[PDB]
Amino acid sequence: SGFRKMAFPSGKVEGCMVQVTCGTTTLNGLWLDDVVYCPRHVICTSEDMFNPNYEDLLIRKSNHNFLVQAGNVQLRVIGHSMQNCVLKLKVDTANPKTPLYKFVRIQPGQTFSVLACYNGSPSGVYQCAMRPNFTIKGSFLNGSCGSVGFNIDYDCVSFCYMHHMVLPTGVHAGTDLEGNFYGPFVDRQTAQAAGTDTTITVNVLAWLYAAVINGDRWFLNRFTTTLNDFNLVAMKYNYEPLTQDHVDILGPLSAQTGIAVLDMCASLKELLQNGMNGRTILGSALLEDEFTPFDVVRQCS
Amino acid sequence: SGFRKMAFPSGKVEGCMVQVTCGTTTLNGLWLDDVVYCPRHVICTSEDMFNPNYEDLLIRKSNHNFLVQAGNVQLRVIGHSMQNCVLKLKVDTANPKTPLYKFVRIQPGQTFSVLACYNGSPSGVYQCAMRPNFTIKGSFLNGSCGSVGFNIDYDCVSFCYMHHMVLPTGVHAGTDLEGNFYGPFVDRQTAQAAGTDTTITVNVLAWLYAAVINGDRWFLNRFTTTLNDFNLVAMKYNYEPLTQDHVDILGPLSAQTGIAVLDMCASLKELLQNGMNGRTILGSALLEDEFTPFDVVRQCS
Ligand SMILES: *C[C@H]1C(=O)[C@]23[C@H](O)[C@H]1CC[C@H]2[C@@]12CO[C@]3(O)[C@@H](O)[C@@H]1C(C)(C)CC[C@@H]2O
Ligand SMILES: *C[C@H]1C(=O)[C@]23[C@H](O)[C@H]1CC[C@H]2[C@@]12CO[C@]3(O)[C@@H](O)[C@@H]1C(C)(C)CC[C@@H]2O
Repeated sequence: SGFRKMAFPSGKVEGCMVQVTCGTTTLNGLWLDDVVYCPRHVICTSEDMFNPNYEDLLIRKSNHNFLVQAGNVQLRVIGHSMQNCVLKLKVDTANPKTPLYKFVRIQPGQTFSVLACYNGSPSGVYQCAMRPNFTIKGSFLNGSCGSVGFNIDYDCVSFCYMHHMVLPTGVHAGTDLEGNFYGPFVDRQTAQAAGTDTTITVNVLAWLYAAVINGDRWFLNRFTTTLNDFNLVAMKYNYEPLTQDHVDILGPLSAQTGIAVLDMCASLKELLQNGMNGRTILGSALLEDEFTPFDVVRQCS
Repeated sequence: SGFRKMAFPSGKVEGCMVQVTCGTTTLNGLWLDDVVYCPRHVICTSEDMFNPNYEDLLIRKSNHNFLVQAGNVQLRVIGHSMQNCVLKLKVDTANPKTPLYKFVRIQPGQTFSVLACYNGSPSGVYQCAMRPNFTIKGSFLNGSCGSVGFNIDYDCVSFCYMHHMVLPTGVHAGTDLEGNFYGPFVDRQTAQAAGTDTTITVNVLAWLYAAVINGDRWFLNRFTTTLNDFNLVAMKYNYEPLTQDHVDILGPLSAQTGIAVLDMCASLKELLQNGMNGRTILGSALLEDEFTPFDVVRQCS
């Protein structure tokens, strides 16, 4: 028994976090080999943020206007460029703590860990999901901008996220490590509203599989259903449609539990139409959608 | 906005995790300076666990019967002793990655991060609370025994927990780093049932303060109450009694929000007697008790 939202161990990323200052603005950067990555709005004043012309603003910056601090060591900047919405600062020292790594752009619904940092210093780690509307429900006060999200496979860190903005709703928007935003958001202080935040159906089903593996079976019901009939119900409840790809990703969990995916869909259906009547699943009074099928296999096999 | 259960960055502890084998039993150990700490039941066979005589079982073990592996480096054991329920293995090398650290014994209700490990390898990090019945609702399959729980203050790791057992209920029991169990549990495969798992009232109140800080105010009601009158209600709902010490620990949150502790207690009361009628607080459909007052200050000031 025992199922926890778990984040990845953060040590490999802790060794890459640095502080980046340009003028009076400071935020977090990511130091890998001899490049530091950070949000380009590090070059903006609070007044620039309303309508930045990043090209024009960057023209007025030289290598020596970028202060990069790694602990107490200060790094010498020998070059700078803009890639989409990320600033790349070339430094004269390769990070000795650079882990094996790749830059990946994740899909909505996939999960990752964020190492929340302030002024280059790691403060906390938590697990979250890329919401279907490409927002992240983070924990970030002023100063965590530039914090990164990642997954770890064996000894390789896949960086998938860099926090750039807090929207007026308080939710977060960011980019991949090539500087391309997830979703329609931009690095400007302007009206930016996110679409409907739907529930990640394939993740909810994975979590129901984890509940069964852990002894929570009360919601296991006696009906089955069809993919079209289920999506009919899912659409009404602002759940993402389930595809056959999702059914196939759930394959290993159906095999471990002997519960067919459509049977699980019919129990989910009943839960969406009836509620939980005051009972809990895995200690939660709502359906949880920040576990992917792989996360469940990771923690339940 | 934004409030997440956050764990501490784990890197300082990742550098201390090792694998400890005695005969055919392997588990996680903690390498600090030139001592490795691990559950003494590493010396037990599956059959020894029903009624171990640890003194007699340890007599039959020499330094060379303890295999300690740190990554691919194997450490030379030059001594061994038993301290309560923890085995201490003296090795000939001080861990170069030893962080500043202390051993502390925490109170029920306090929180800490667990770095779940398997065979010496970090696999995940999560935040939890010492339950008032001295259990931990962990995520630990066979092999995570010896995983440790910790808090970090600046650059100092306070180790407070070592996972030793899974009880028949699936919940976890462990020791502090001096080898003394939290609660009445013992390192033996026998009937062991935990007491009532009450809710940590002072933590629930801290979390309600975090909700107010984050804009969730619907539960803020118009009543007040008294400490005796509140504990009357808390006892009925298997909530821990609130003391004046708890009121004083909540002092900074009452000051930040302008909401008197007894006012918050009266809103909690109303929630315990009425439920939440289907609405949520900070995205949760139940009251959350794994945030201490300090955790909330950490993430909300
Ligand atoms: C790093 C982000 C952040 O903290 C910002 C923005 O969302 C983004 C860059 C600029 C930051 C602000 C504007 O809104 C923020 O949410 C906010 O935290 C910052 C304040 C505190 C308002 C100061 C100005 C700055 O431009
Ligand atoms: C490390 C713990 C663990 O995994 C144990 C016990 O709770 C404790 C030491 C011994 C382990 C067992 C007995 O119960 C466990 O929960 C279980 O995981 C172990 C099995 C798999 C049953 C094998 C025997 C061993 O003694």
